[PDB]
Amino acid sequence: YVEFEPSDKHIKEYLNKIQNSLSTEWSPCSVTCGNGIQVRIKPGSANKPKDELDYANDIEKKICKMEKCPH
Repeated sequence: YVEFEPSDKHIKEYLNKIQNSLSTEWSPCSVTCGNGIQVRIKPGSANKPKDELDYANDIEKKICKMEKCPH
């Protein structure tokens, strides 16, 4: 059945997009309406080089729900 959860592919594409503002603060939501993702660098991973961040272990993720998308 349809998953209705964000995929890791979407999340990885979002990470490329905001790579220059990515930090230990929660990012903006990846969409402006509907469901997206927010990401941040894990607390105890702030010391790691940017090119050595493990997707699963060094990046935190959460779902964000924005206002409904208009027509």
